[PDB]
Amino acid sequence: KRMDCPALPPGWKKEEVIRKSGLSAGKSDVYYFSPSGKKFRSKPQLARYLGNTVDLSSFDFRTGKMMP
Amino acid sequence: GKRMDCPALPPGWKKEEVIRKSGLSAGKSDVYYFSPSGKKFRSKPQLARYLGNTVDLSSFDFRTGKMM
DNA sequence: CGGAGTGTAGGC
DNA sequence: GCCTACACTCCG
Repeated sequence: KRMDCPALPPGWKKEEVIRKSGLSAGKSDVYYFSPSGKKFRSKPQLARYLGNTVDLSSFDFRTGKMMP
Repeated sequence: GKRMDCPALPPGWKKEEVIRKSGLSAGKSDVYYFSPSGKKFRSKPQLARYLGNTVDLSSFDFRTGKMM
């Protein structure tokens, strides 16, 4: 599932992957992809990439949604 | 490279550490193991399978070659 | 040597 | 005790 993520700029996509095994079996990891395709696995990695082009203070990494 | 006797596995067992010379993981290493026959092992689950019940590798640290 | 998938420390 | 964030494995 490579989903657009409306609350980021155009081209940015979100993907949620189910862990198949280990002690976190059934938990999920959320990945984001830039228009170029670079993969991001956290909020600060995403903030380091984006800088002041986007405010991410209210941005929920898990859901891809801004939190009012 | 250098196979050095790994005193924590049965006798005849050699370890070898090989530095990655470039790319993103430049300067990390892969650790390899050799049986007496000289089969190369690249992981802890593969080493466990070859050995099964004959050796308890639960406390075995694959990277260092020591117990834990 | 890469990198998807899992381990796991530390903040909470 | 749970989650975030990123290190590390393992096998291609």
